Amino acid sequence: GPPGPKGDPGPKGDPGPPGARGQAGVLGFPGPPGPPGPKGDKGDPGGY
Amino acid sequence: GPPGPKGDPGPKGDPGPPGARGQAGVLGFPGPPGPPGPKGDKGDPGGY
Amino acid sequence: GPKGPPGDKGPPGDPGPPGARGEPGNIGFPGPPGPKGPKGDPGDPGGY
Repeated sequence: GPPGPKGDPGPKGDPGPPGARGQAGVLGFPGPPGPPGPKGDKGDPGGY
Repeated sequence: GPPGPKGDPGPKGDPGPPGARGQAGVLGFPGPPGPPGPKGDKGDPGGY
Repeated sequence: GPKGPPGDKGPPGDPGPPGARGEPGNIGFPGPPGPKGPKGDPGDPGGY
């Protein structure tokens, strides 16, 4: 008998794999300066 | 005789490509404050 | 009659899902030392 017709196109492929993780973020800014030190000791008493 | 059956569906397509890279990470938090400065200089001496 | 020939290969899949966001950047360095404390007061003059 006559051959049957050609089949239909194959199915669409599966989705691709998940993407790679993003790069790590940029390093934070340095902290602020510390406080001033304490005030120095009073100078020597004057002589009499 | 009668016709043959329609052919089978074609082979499945290729998988897609990998997804896009994820977003870059958030910036680090700032560092902590620095230490205190040293204690100040002793004062100048008193006079007589 | 004989079964027909198969269909052609299907079309390709979609790109995959996006990657995860990157990790945060490192915490920044500790801040610089604060300034030296104020100099001490001068000594007072001696008594009589």
